[PDB]
Amino acid sequence: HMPKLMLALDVLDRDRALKIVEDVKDYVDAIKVGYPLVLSTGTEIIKEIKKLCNKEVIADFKVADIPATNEKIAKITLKYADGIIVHGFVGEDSVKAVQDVAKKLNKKVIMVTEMSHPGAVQFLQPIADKLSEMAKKLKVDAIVAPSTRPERLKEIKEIAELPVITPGVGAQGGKIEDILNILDENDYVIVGRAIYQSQNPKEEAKKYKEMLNK
Amino acid sequence: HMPKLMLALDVLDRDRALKIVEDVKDYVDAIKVGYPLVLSTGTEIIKEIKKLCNKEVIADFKVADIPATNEKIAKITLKYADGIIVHGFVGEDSVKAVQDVAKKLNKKVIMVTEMSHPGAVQFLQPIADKLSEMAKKLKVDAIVAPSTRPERLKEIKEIAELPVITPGVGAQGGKIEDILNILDENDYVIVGRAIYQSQNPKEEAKKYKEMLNK
Ligand SMILES: O=c1cc(O)n([C@@H]2O[C@H](COP(=O)(O)O)[C@@H](O)[C@H]2O)c(=O)[nH]1
Ligand SMILES: O=c1cc(O)n([C@@H]2O[C@H](COP(=O)(O)O)[C@@H](O)[C@H]2O)c(=O)[nH]1
Repeated sequence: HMPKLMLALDVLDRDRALKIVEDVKDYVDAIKVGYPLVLSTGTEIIKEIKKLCNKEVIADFKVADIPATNEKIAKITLKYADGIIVHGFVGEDSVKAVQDVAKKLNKKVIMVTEMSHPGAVQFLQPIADKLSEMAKKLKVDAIVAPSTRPERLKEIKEIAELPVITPGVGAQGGKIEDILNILDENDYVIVGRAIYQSQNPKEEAKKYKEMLNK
Repeated sequence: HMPKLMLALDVLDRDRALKIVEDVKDYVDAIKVGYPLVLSTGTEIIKEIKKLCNKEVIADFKVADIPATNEKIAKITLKYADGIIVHGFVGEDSVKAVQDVAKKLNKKVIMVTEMSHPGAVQFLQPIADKLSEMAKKLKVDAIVAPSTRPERLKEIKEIAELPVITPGVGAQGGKIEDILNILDENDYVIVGRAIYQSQNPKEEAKKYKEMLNK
């Protein structure tokens, strides 16, 4: 009944990736696999990860193209993954193209709203409330909203009325204690580098999991 | 001294992809390879295509993440590809992270401005002039701007003062005659489905190449 922990597995080597998954599996609740890993290893890594930890695996592919292309990417991705992350800024039709594929396969679609890095302020932040409204309109499964700006995370979550997965804790300077009050059992805190760059990923994953006790 | 032709190779099979490339190589000036093909075949298809047609190969990966992740994606992609397409909407720092990688490797970075599909009007269009100003500021190699809206294509090109690659002709309803007067020899017209879904891609590539005679 606490917020959950999602590992952002952005390593570049299959062996290192599988090793980290094995090490952290008792403490992580889902694995987020992105293009840094997938372009290095191929989509086959997704099924391998899943068989190793028996947890949900989300493909963070930041899908951001026209509907026809989004549909192709979604079909390939969701053969292997349990869900897929899509950008909202490219427009409603592009999001729906991914949703249509995910609905037929019973898979999750997660939409990016405001992002966590400084550049997000330039274009994403001024329309992030409207992205949040769109996520609510489209009934996506969850949204991505930023740990680095707790006030915005709260605001975005309350507009969307959807579960969040939230990145920014650790390497990007976000701190668990500053967002813990905002999150519930249906949310995930995303942690990448703070876990995968450590000499003892098991211990760090355990530390982060226990930090989510609220 | 005419606008050039860039094939959008969004097929899902390696055999079909290589066959199309072989058939159209005398008429196309560059090949754009995206995630539909790469997630299906792996990044290795990029070197294969390059050896097959001896043309520039651009990875249309719509790079749209935080700087650290963008950097990882760029490094992997540009081992193989001659250039990479990045979104501007994620912010200046994210674009620069890709540029920094490409500068070291002497590769091209192409930034998306306004997109060609209806959904682009929702969030991209209202800030596309600012994206164009940012592309100029950042001195990227080219921008993507839409064939489907000739007046916007003209406006965007004149703000950026950069070469464009422009999609939308054919499947999306754009017509060469409507943009030809806007383009010069440093620009590329992107054509995908109208060429790759035809029973005779060679003939269609020829037709499209001849249509660029201006
Ligand atoms: O706004 C966002 C959206 C993301 O998906 N991410 C992703 O979340 C992860 C964060 O990892 P890290 O803890 O190493 O900063 C990365 O995979 C990154 O691409 C992010 O950092 N900010
Ligand atoms: O605004 C844009 C930007 C793109 O990269 N594209 C890409 O250009 C290509 C267009 O192909 P087609 O001619 O089959 O519509 C696709 O690969 C698509 O993802 C686009 O259509 N519109």
